Amino acid sequence: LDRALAAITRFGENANNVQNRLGLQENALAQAGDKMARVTELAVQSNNSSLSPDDRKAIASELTALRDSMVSLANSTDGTGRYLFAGTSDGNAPFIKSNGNVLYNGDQTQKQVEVAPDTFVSDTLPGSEIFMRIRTGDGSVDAHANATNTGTGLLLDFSRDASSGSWNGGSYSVQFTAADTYEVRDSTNALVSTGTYKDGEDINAAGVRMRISGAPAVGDSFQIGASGTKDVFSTIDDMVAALNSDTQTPTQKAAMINTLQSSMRDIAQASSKMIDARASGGAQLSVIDNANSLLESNEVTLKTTLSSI
Repeated sequence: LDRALAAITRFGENANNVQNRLGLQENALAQAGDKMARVTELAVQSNNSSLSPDDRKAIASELTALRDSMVSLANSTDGTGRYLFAGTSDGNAPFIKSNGNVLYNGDQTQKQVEVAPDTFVSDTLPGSEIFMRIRTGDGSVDAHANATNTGTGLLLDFSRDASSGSWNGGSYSVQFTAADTYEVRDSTNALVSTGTYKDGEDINAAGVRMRISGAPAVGDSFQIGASGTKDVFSTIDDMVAALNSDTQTPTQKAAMINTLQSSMRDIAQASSKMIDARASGGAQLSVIDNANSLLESNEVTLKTTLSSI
């Protein structure tokens, strides 16, 4: 009897504890989702290349405030002051500022909480899985205008492309040998193909594709390869720093817009990760309800057994 009663007491406490934490997580991430939606909107506006330096600086200012509030939300606690987004190292704040970057000092472990016999409900997400471990580009491939380009070539978009072959995961460089001519080269600087450039026409090779507009100069290049991972705070920081740049020449404007288009892509990926994280938090709420109703059936059996004896 004593072992059975301890079990149900434990189930009741476990259910209440995980229910609280999951509720505070939904609140925190709802708030973070609103901020993330405003960051997304500002990223879209940042890609309006007609904005004044003054308009850009306003957007940069707001993005900085949003980034800071996101850090505070990432350090949310549960009302025993245990951190929500630190995994199992929930005693010290998991998101810490170092040299203009945000570091994650929590762990990767998501706790499973027994709410009924053999029936587990996940506790809150480790912060790494909301804020840090975010793929760039389109999630699969990423591409950038080279930082040293002297022309006005915009990288408008890119993707995997089943038409030019099955992409092997490798990196490639599209390099202009003339105003209207490019070469595509692999990791080893070896020639894969050449092509004629026309504004907005797809450049296709090696299982990947890109679209370029404007006027690339001879020697300008564009790199394309596997996506990396970048935390959302760095993505916002890099967008802010780009917006604050001077754009006196067509070349400088093109450099900023390339950087801002890339930031926006990476932001789109961070937005998708937040959607998913938020959604995951609701998925097991019916099991908590079921655990709670089973516990109500236990009240009825306890009360009748108590009355009998």
